[PDB]
This record gives sequence, structure tokens and C-alpha cells, in this order.
Amino acid sequence: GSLTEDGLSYKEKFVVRSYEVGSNKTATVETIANLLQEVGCNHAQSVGFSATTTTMRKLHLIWVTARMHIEIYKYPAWGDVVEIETWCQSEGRIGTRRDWILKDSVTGEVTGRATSKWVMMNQDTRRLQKVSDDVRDEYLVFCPQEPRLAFPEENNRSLKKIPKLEDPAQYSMIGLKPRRADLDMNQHVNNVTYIGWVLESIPQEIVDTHELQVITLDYRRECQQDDVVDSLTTTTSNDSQFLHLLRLSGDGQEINRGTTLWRKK
Amino acid sequence: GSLTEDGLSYKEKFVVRSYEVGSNKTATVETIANLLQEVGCNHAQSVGFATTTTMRKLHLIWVTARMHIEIYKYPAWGDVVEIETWCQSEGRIGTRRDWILKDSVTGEVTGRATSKWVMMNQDTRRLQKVSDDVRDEYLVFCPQEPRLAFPEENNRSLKKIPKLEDPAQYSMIGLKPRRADLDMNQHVNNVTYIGWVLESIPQEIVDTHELQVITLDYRRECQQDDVVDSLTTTTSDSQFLHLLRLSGDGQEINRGTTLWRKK
Ligand SMILES: O=C(O)c1sccc1-n1cccc1
Ligand SMILES: O=C(O)c1sccc1-n1cccc1
Repeated sequence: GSLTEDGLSYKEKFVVRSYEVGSNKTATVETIANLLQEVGCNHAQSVGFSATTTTMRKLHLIWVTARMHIEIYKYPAWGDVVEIETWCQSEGRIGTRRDWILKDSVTGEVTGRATSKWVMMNQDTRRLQKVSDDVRDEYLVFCPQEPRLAFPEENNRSLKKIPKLEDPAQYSMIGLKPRRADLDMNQHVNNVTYIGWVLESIPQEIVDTHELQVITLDYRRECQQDDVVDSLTTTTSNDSQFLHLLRLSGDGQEINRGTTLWRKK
Repeated sequence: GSLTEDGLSYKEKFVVRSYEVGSNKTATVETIANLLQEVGCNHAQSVGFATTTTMRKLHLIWVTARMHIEIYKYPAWGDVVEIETWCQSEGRIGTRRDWILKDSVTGEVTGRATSKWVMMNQDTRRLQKVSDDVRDEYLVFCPQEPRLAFPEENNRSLKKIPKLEDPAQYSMIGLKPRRADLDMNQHVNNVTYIGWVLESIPQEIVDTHELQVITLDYRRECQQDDVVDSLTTTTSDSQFLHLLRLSGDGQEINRGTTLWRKK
């Protein structure tokens, strides 16, 4: 991987692995979401981060994901090479945005795109806060100054408000627990696990006859290593649409809400 | 990746990814076991395949009976690890696949693995000796002289594993596979079982020790809708005896041993 000529974005190529593919012999949406993490971390490292700034580390401040929106046109096949380009952008005091473009290395065509929204949180108190100018000026030199949007469209799916699923749900997967392989290097549940957990309540018949096209996921609360999760889904719709809810098996505390769009194979 | 000059083994380099590392900022044993799958599949593909044309005609598949992994140094995030793999016949019982893991910068051996495979009818799940027609098809891709990742006489890779007695010292109950645990044929990926065995090791062992050796026997497959119990008892360096069984009737699916060194 490497930063582009202007040093305002980062590119990296990935060969799709044998264990990274599903039943259709193409990369899963969780494999893709992991590749977005890998290109994201390599972009931060190539510009001095390790992505907390000097001031964030001093104040015990971290960047946390509020929303992830992924849209896939063609999932890459096992053995194919996918090139991913990523960049960040400031959104005032609310936080930052990280976008991605996925391409076929052989054809140069766009096979997918993603956008994520990040907010600042105190690592210990878990309290959110608006970005301070001292922190803001530290990373503004690594972002483009003109708007560069993976989803520019006048009316796009990445900014839609997601409602809360009403009980009873149509489908459900109960008693989901994270294992050590679901944890990151800081012993927190990896954000991609939640994507997998949302998809767990989609019936196998939809999974076998449709391909996931769009997924929007809001992150409200973290699932701890010793928590149990319930995954709920209700059909809201040639296209299938679903409303999703992740909550703690006990009290029913919400951790995530989302929507998926699937098209017939 | 590529086959070596003699076309009797396969090499491939891997850069360790951010999501592939644990709390020590080094690759997990499950990440390593997945890299062994990837280099294994690329070796088969580069030589025409691990089912032969005769196996497909008879509905025969290769299944893992045993996996033995020994790690001296887990690679760090960003490091490049080079893996060399090769297969070898073991008569009529089956085949063996071995691996050597190295540091790309130093050339030193950082780990090694050996796995034992048997032939099974994919439909009846019945084991069988390898026929000569099948055997001759793949013998041209294996070295003719013995080439062993674990040559040492009376080594840990060939030891018999006993069955854990109830009550177990530690346990993790109600383990279920999710879609990300399945392979391209909707079967549970063999690496998931490794993760499930380690689930019953206490977090205090995990935080103070590093896994050095893991030997895992595969007896029965966990179906997508099965629930698993992971049992562990200390037998000792820390040594543990492991057992994976179905949450209901208690049917055995796996047994193993792990060896851990103080950090
Ligand atoms: O989880 C993270 O910290 C990172 S880093 C860049 C992408 C993501 N992400 C968030 C949701 C799914 C993937
Ligand atoms: O599972 C498989 O089919 C393959 S392919 C080569 C290595 C393995 N394996 C088996 C146990 C752990 C890894």
C-alpha cells in the first residue's frame, strides 16, 4: 500500500483468500469490512498516527464509529485482486468521516464503496465531546480541503435516519456471544463482528437466493466480552429490505440498529 | 506465491494485518492456522487441483484427522512471514501436509506445522484406504524421499491423546458457529475448532503465557445448527488436556493438548 501523489488519500491491493469467501466463492461482506479496517489502519500509520493525535493521547480521547454504510455492486472472487482507496475528512466539531472506493484491479471499474462517521469519546468515562481546535488542526493537513464524497448523490442512503424495530420481530437469532477471535488488539469486540451478528437473523433462504447490496449500521453501545446479544430482523419491503436491531439478551439494552438491501441472484 | 524450482513444494509471503493480531500485537494461532489453509489451497491450485479427478468421480474427499502447530515467535502486525508447504503419501491410510514458517527479514524458523489427512466418502462419511489409481495421481507432486517438518524421534506430533474425565477443571458452554465460521461449502472451518478449544483456557493463563504447542484430533464434524461445549483440565510450563463435545448428548467432536510458556 501507499499514499497517492498528493498525500491526501491511500491505496492498497488485496488478493482474496480461500477462507475469506462464502458459498458463492466470492468475498463475504465481513471480509470486505475487515479489508476497510486494514487499509484504514495503514493510511493512519503512513502519516504519523498510531488514529489518535498527540493531543488525543494526552487527553485520553479516542475516535469511535457511529455509523458504517457499505454498498457492494460485485463481490470479488477467490484469487481476484481488489484495490481500495481511502481518505478522511473533517465534519466540523461533530467529528470526522472516512470514505472508501473499491475497484477491480484488472478492469479499473468500481465494484463497491463505503462511508463511515466517527465521533470523539473519552476512553475512560465513555463521554462524547465535540472536537477541539487543537485536535482538529493536527489532522486537517492529511484530509482534502475540498469535499470528496464516496456517496455524493442529492438523496443518498448513507444519511437516512434508522428507526427502532418493534417487538415482535419477524426473525431472530438468540444468545450470540463473542469469542477471543472477535476481539481486537485492545480486547474490545471488533466492529465487524456486529455486522456478522446483524446478518445472523436473516433467514438462510434469503441468503441462498439474494446477494447483499447495501448495509447501513448505527453503533450505539459496545458489547463487552462477557455480554450476550440478540439479533432481530423484520422485512420492510425484486428487492428485499430488512430492519435490524441488536440488543443485550438480558435487559434489552440497544447496541446497534441497521438496514440491509438485498437483490435476487 | 509460487512452487519452488523442483515443483515439489510451495512458498508464499504474507503481511500480518491489523485485525489479525491479539493483545500482544502479534498474530493469533487462528490467524496462523488460516494462513496454513491459504498456502495449502494455493499449492493445490498451482498443480492442477485437494480432490483428484478420480476422487470427484467416486465422491471422495480429503478430511483432517490431526493438526499439530508449534510456534517459537508469533509475527508482529506489519511483519512479513514466509510459509513453505509440501505433501507426502503415508501408504493406504492417507497423506500428510507439512509447513515451515519463517521470518522474511532474518530467514529464521519462527514456527512449524504438520497435519494428517484421510479419505472419506463425502455422502456416507465413511473412511477408506487410498486406492492405487488415486494414489498415483498425486504422487508426482510429493517428494519421494521423506521430508518431515517434525523429524525428531518420539515427537509431540505423534503422541496419543487421552479422553478428558468429567468433571473438567474449566469450561466454556453453549458455543455456536456463525456464518463467518463456515467455508465455501457451508461446513464449519477447521480453524473454528481451534478457537473453541482455546475458549475454555482461563484469561489469566492467556494474559501471562504464550501458546507454544497445540495438537488437535478431529473426530466428528459440528454441523451449522449444533451447540458445542469446550472442556479443559491442567495436566502439568502449563499443559492442558482439551475436549470438545456436543452440548446435548455429549458426543465427542475433538480432543487436544496445548503447551504454554510464561511470557
Ligand atoms: O472498526 C473500526 O475501528 C474500523 S477502522 C476502519 C473501519 C472500521 N470499521 C468500523 C466498522 C466496520 C469497520
Ligand atoms: O481445514 C482445512 O481444510 C485445512 S487446509 C490446510 C490446513 C487446514 N487446516 C485444518 C485444520 C486447521 C487448518
